[PDB]
Amino acid sequence: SFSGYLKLTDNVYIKNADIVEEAKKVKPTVVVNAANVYLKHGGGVAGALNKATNNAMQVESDDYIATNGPLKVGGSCVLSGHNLAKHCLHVVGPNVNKGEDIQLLKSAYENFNQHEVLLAPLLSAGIFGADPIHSLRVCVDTVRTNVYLAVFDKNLYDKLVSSF
Repeated sequence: SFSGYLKLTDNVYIKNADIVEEAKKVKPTVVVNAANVYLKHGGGVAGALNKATNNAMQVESDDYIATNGPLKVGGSCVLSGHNLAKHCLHVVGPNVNKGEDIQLLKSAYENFNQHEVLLAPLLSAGIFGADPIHSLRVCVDTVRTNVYLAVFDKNLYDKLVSSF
């Protein structure tokens, strides 16, 4: 199961780890992707997870979008986890760089409550432009299921832990 995590609360755990490497090691039931509404997995966590699937995540996602249209900001969909997990929960946090309402971050985290345990990144962090300290606080105050957060950047991980 999950190893090396620091316990933040009853249900939230955190580790300085590459979520792709973490997923390959653990093969969790659910890995969360930091998705956009078009499921275009170009960069950040999405680009890295998709590259690890040899683009199979993108091919599956394009078919999903062709059938269903785009997701909502704050919404999600469950697709295959490919070689990374049983399932991938594609969750769209607001992208502050695209001018999206930061209050949609709580709605985005609410999607995690439909899964008993998840491996996840901090939503709206990284290239999505939100403050990761704020994302962690919203995560802790919204998610009630067991969430194992992988924070790629060591300096950010230390700042998140030391300021919690």
